[PDB]
Amino acid sequence: KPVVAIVGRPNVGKSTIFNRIAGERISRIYSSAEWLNYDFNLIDPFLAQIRQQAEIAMDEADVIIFMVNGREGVTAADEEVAKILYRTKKPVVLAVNKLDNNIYDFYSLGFGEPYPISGTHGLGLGDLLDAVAEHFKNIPETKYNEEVIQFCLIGRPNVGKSSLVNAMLGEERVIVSVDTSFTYNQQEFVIVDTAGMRKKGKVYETTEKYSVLRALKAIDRSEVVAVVLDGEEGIIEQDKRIAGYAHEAGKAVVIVVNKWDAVDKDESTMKEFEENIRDHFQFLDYAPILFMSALTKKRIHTLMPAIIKASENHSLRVQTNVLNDVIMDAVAMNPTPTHNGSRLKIYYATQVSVKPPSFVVFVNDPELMHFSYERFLENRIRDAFGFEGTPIKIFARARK
Ligand SMILES: Nc1nc2c(ncn2[C@@H]2O[C@H](COP(=O)(O)OP(=O)(O)O)[C@@H](O)[C@H]2O)c(=O)[nH]1
Ligand SMILES: Nc1nc2c(ncn2[C@@H]2O[C@H](COP(=O)(O)OP(=O)(O)O)[C@@H](O)[C@H]2O)c(=O)[nH]1
Ligand SMILES: [Zn+2]
Repeated sequence: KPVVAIVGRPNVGKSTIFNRIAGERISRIYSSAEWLNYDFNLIDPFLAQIRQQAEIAMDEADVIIFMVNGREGVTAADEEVAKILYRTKKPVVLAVNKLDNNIYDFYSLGFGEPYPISGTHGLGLGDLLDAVAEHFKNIPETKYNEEVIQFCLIGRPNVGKSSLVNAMLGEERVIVSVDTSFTYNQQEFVIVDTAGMRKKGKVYETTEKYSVLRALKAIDRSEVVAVVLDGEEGIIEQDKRIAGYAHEAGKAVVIVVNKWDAVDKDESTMKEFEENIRDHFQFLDYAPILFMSALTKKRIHTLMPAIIKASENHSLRVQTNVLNDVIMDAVAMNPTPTHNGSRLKIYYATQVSVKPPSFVVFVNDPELMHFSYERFLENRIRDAFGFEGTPIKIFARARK
């Protein structure tokens, strides 16, 4: 059922690896071999023909193996493959072939951990396939075009979720075509699981636990999550746990306060509500807070742009040289701590993934990096690049 593709410039050993992991052809496409305790299927100038084959993988596969040649190091040819493979939200696992038994900066290709393999004698193959297979559980049931931005609204019953959607969809900039499809400024969007939020009126709400769980599945399926709070009734414990789940899952978040028409708006009421939110949702300092009214339509026009902005940052891919300049600047600004007699050293940093943006800093010892300092590095990356609306992950790793 899961489909796997091997992509890379010619002469990296794709065919050799393919033939090994491929069993027989199917009633074009191949099933995985018997020697594998994993069940899946396989799919079979310079730029022109790389681009075509890469775009077949990005179109047909669920997981892509990006293969390079360990004997050569990173070629400029490999770099153009990488640049093309940035175009997909589909998981890419990096395979460094022809290492019959010294992996550095393949990281530099920006897909994180390289997996050293050998078509020769299956060395490193267990690890590669484990990494490929980990992504299987996350393969979407409902599959939309890559261009589509999927998002969801969540919040307690009668916050105004249905009302927001309708006001939003009633805008001049929108064309509407279990999920709801539409375009805004001609960009394709999907609101995940709009059936779930409109199940009231069909059905009495006897408990909230199924709705909670059903909302977590929509979050799993989304890239941006709109956490909608009730301006009138204020914040509650249920709001934090779900927002907590969204943040933990690495989703872009925007916080929406609805029913703002119904609040006794003194000059400072908004700032106070903003501060209250920051205090209760301390893990969402990246998420912007939008005040609006689904009823009077005040500031409804600000929602979509925030969702767009948050989706962009969520999938933002930084250039390495700039990233390293930013981290050096930070260490120069704020020298690294000493943890039990030894000082932390940072050598290099690269982005390893998007959605959310994740970075690996190579260090002396990941133990010596305090969480506070990791938080400090996070803030300087944000200062430099923006990243509003999305969490970022930072990992310390030992060279070697
Ligand atoms: N040393 C070594 N050579 C390999 C390995 N895998 C493939 N080759 C050789 O590298 C060349 C490329 O093989 P092929 O599978 O056709 O690569 P492709 O161009 O990516 O399809 C062939 O001559 C293979 O014999 C490997 O793991 N180690
Ligand atoms: N004052 C005010 N009432 C609202 C607003 N949005 C929704 N409501 C009301 O709150 C109730 C809940 O609306 P609904 O969209 O069904 O909540 P949902 O469960 O989140 O979908 C309805 O009576 C709405 O008329 C708003 O912006 N201001
Ligand atoms: Zn310490």
